[PDB]
Amino acid sequence: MELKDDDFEKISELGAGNGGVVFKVSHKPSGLVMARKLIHLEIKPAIRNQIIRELQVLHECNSPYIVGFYGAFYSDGEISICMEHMDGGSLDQVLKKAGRIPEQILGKVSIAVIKGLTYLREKHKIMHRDVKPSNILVNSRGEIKLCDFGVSGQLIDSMATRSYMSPERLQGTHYSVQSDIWSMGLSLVEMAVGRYPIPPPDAKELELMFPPMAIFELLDYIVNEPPPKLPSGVFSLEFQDFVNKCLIKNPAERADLKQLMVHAFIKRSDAEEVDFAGWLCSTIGLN
Ligand SMILES: Nc1ncnc2c1ncn2[C@@H]1O[C@H](COP(=O)(O)OP(=O)(O)OP(=O)(O)O)[C@@H](O)[C@H]1O
Ligand SMILES: O=C(NOC[C@H](O)CO)c1ccc(F)c(F)c1Nc1ccc(I)cc1F
Ligand SMILES: [Mg+2]
Repeated sequence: MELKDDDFEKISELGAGNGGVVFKVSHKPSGLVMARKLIHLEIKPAIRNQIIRELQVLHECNSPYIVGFYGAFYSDGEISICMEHMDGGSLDQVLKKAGRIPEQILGKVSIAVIKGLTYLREKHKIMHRDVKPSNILVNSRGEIKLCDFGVSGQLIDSMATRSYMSPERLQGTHYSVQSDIWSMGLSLVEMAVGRYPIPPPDAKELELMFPPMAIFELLDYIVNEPPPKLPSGVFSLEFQDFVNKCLIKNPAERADLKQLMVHAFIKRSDAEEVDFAGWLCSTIGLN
């Protein structure tokens, strides 16, 4: 779509991350309601246009598992990324309201994430690079979609508490789409237990549900300690095994997207009848 600053009317604020703010907006010429992300950057015209050009690939993304893109442009010190408005927000904010997300929901999320990453790899040769609950969006039609993947290397460079980065990435060695699987595994543990799971919950913390760690200490924990795991009574063995295969520290032994698609947890989840829309609407108070 052709998009420019004066096309838009602000409706409300959707949220803010470290270096961006997202607004629900009306696109007057089309009538479309969008989510417009504004990334404030101080960069010269050559860099701005390289970011915008790199983002044009997003017009080619078309999947039920990937948030739709309408367009990108630069205005007043900010790159705008206009995308599909997801009325359920992110799984991060869903997690806050829900406390914990149950296994059968997380099964539908797992399927959507695997298929989204498969689509990005197979059709666009893109790894995601930033899988985490805040980058998985949901809506009241019960859809689950990935956003904020690294289509633009220049946007990544111009922008550079919780870390979702795999051991291999944190140690500065080789990484691939396998590092996204790690991020998914960790995201799933977080949502399953209701807390970012590094360091592991002990005895009395698991009891209640069923000092914080500095960034350098956290990173060295991820690289050197055994991977997080689900508690073993409350979740099915298939779910525990699924998460375990995602969180293998050696990326060559960690399951890949093709193996996950065929995992027992995934086969079972795919056959289950889960009214996700109904669950979502009542947990966050939508219509
Ligand atoms: N397309 C969308 N529809 C609805 N809400 C959205 C959409 N895109 C983003 N949001 C909301 O806007 C908020 C800010 O998003 P943003 O990507 O800037 O930050 P983040 O992913 O939460 O954090 P970080 O900066 O740590 O990566 C998110 O919490 C998300 O809930
Ligand atoms: O927005 C991104 N993530 O970071 C969030 C910041 O922390 C804002 O606070 C981001 C980073 C690199 C890149 F290449 C992109 F295309 C990004 N955005 C992005 C990608 C796909 C869709 I569909 C919609 C989008 F917006
Ligand atoms: Mg985000």
